[PDB]
Amino acid sequence: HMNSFYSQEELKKIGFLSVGKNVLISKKASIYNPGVISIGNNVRIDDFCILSGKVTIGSYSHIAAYTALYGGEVGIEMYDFANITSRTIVYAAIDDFSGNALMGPTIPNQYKNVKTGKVILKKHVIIGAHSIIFPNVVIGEGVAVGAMSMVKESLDDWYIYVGVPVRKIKARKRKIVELENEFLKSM
Amino acid sequence: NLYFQGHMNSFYSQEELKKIGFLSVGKNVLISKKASIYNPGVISIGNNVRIDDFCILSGKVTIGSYSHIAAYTALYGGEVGIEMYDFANITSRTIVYAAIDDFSGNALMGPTIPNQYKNVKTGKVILKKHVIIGAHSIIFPNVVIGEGVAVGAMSMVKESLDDWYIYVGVPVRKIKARKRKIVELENEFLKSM
Amino acid sequence: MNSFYSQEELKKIGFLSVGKNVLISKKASIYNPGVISIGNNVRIDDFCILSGKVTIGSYSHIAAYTALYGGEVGIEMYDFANITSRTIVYAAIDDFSGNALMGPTIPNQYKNVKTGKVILKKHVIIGAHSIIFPNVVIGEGVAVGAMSMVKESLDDWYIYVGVPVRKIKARKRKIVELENEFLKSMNS
Ligand SMILES: CC(C)(COP(=O)(O)OP(=O)(O)OC[C@H]1O[C@@H](n2cnc3c(N)ncnc32)[C@H](O)[C@@H]1OP(=O)(O)O)[C@@H](O)C(=O)NCCC(=O)NCCS
Ligand SMILES: CC(C)(COP(=O)(O)OP(=O)(O)OC[C@H]1O[C@@H](n2cnc3c(N)ncnc32)[C@H](O)[C@@H]1OP(=O)(O)O)[C@@H](O)C(=O)NCCC(=O)NCCS
Ligand SMILES: CC(C)(COP(=O)(O)OP(=O)(O)OC[C@H]1O[C@@H](n2cnc3c(N)ncnc32)[C@H](O)[C@@H]1OP(=O)(O)O)[C@@H](O)C(=O)NCCC(=O)NCCS
Ligand SMILES: Cc1cn([C@H]2C[C@H](O)[C@@H](COP(=O)(O)OP(=O)(O)O)O2)c(=O)[nH]c1=O
Ligand SMILES: Cc1cn([C@H]2C[C@H](O)[C@@H](COP(=O)(O)OP(=O)(O)O)O2)c(=O)[nH]c1=O
Ligand SMILES: Cc1cn([C@H]2C[C@H](O)[C@@H](COP(=O)(O)OP(=O)(O)O)O2)c(=O)[nH]c1=O
Ligand SMILES: [Cl-]
Repeated sequence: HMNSFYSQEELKKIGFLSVGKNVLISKKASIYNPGVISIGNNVRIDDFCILSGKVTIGSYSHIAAYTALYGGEVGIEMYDFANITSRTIVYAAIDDFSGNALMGPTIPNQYKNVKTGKVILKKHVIIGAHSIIFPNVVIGEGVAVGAMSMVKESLDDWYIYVGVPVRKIKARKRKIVELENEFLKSM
Repeated sequence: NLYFQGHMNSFYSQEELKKIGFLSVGKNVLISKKASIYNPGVISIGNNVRIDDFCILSGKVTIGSYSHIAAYTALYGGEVGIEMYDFANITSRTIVYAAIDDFSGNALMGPTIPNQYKNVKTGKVILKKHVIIGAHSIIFPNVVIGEGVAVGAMSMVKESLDDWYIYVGVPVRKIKARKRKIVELENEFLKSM
Repeated sequence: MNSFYSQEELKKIGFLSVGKNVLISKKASIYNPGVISIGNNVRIDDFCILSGKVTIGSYSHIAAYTALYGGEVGIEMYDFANITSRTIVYAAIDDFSGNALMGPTIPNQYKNVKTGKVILKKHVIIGAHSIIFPNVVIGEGVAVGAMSMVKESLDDWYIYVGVPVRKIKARKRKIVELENEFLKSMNS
């Protein structure tokens, strides 16, 4: 009733590819194939998140509650100061919706048409709540995507995007870069 | 170590499945221990089914065979029921309701209020063969989703949908026909068993 | 059958206050119950998160997956308010503009958190998969539809839909007549 996080002790026992310092992971999150999951320093991952398969997170990042990172074999990577708000999904693989293929994990590979590609969230990216990020996209440096937004293509740096599928609505301010430097100085 | 630490998968053993009390459960059935199943005596499931973490199945729910019910998905079947036919699949974080309250302001609402004061709209939800429901979608009561229909991510379905079309939006609109190459694939895949 | 805590388990949780016929999932998360007040006849379902200052009245259903982050300012729901599944209510959020660093991994002085009490008045219903931002008063009798986003207070007795929401029709007031009927039948 205070917090649900693993102790540093139990964290070491999960078997992550790598795990940094001050990492707070919820016991109510699911972690599958931790040997291909790498986490930097100062990371928080909240209840009912799912990390599955190849996932790489840097430093100063919050993965809020209910968020699913399906990294598959090609991987999802987040850079430093990226953050994901609650209930987001990031897929590195998805089934073909068109009608040209059978679908999903109960069906063999030879009948499906899985679309796959590494997803990267560059530095300072923020993903708004209830959003969905499709495979093989780079979310540009300093990009913000609004709540309930859907991204199927890579996003140009330093813009704010909204909607389903997203469209660009205004520049993201770049004062956070100064703040990053100021913050890192003080440390 | 990994398997027993809970970091390979979360599914019940087949021994455990039997102890849950499903009306009917098939072979090769993988259900997360982190899903919630309420009133398993009215729930039945065919063969080759996977139901992921944090799903909820409550009340009358019938799933056939070769179906994935992805993580966070809730199926509230109540007394009227939700049925999915074979090769139907539902992506993450979908909700299907066989009953909802009246939003108009003409009735009181939800499970803390007695029924005489409510005006619950109920009706069976059927997803026919090869239906795919994209992530973060909502299906409302008394809806038939026709054979081969695809609903896009973040879509809301309040009416029955025509077979073999793709629909998107809130509420959904028809955008293009679904291809039917899958009808061949099904035949070819079953023909090698 | 059901996942609710017993009366005995509820009292071990430590709520600032908790009423009778309160049905709370064991698979929900409650953080800082010390600042959480709940009235009578309340149901909170699987995979809910209530964290920080949250006050709920009576005759309210918080459906599954719903997160209420009250932080320090608080979230408050008045009687007969209800929240359908997978809603988020935030009493604080980060500045998205690019003028401020973001989130719990960063000290306050580099961030620009907007904070303010969120209030849902009597007979409010929030449709599934919706988001309510800080410092919003949802007026008495408001319905917001599924997949709504609400960034600003909403006028009483209207139905709103969309992202961000727009007012589409009046909500009917018969529900107040039913409220008084129901309450009357329960006192005599
Ligand atoms: C994206 C966002 C930052 C934009 O807010 P803003 O800069 O104040 O912009 P506005 O509210 O003026 O909207 C500008 C345009 O975008 C639309 N819009 C804003 N947010 C949108 C969204 N999430 N989806 C679709 N459209 C949206 C507005 O309707 C407006 O459209 P118009 O020009 O056609 O009128 C904000 O709406 C948002 O989505 N924040 C998400 C917060 C969150 O998820 N937080 C959780 C973690 S701390
Ligand atoms: C529905 C879907 C298949 C359509 O993709 P597509 O056939 O490539 O079509 P496009 O991307 O060209 O979109 C066609 C139109 O529909 C709109 N659209 C596409 N997807 C939409 C959605 N999910 N919601 C609302 N509108 C959508 C597009 O904006 C475009 O509109 P326009 O005609 O006004 O320009 C795809 O966008 C989608 O939603 N896939 C869901 C995948 C998923 O949820 N997967 C889970 C894991 S396996
Ligand atoms: C909001 C709601 C009550 C409106 O239903 P309705 O009064 O029957 O109205 P309609 O279906 O005619 O829609 C009116 C307009 O709103 C739009 N609309 C309806 N619901 C919408 C929604 N959730 N988001 C965005 N637009 C919506 C319609 O497209 C229509 O637009 P138009 O006039 O431009 O054609 C209903 O659509 C809804 O969202 N219900 C949510 C139920 C739920 O969440 N339940 C779970 C717990 S019991
Ligand atoms: C959301 C969440 C919170 N908590 C605990 C740890 C947090 O320090 C505390 C408050 O979190 P939260 O309510 O998100 O507030 P803040 O944004 O101010 O950190 O509750 C968890 O343990 N797991 C969770 O999933
Ligand atoms: C999503 C999820 C995965 N898993 C485990 C078992 C899966 O075989 C493994 C990977 O699943 P997933 O990451 O969905 O990959 P794929 O689409 O390739 O099957 O993770 C669970 O146990 N429960 C879950 O809810
Ligand atoms: C959704 C849910 C149901 N249940 C149990 C108790 C409920 O009475 C039962 C059926 O609930 P539900 O399917 O929500 O139906 P209704 O609206 O008719 O109450 O399942 C839980 O214990 N926790 C849950 O989160
Ligand atoms: Cl969710």
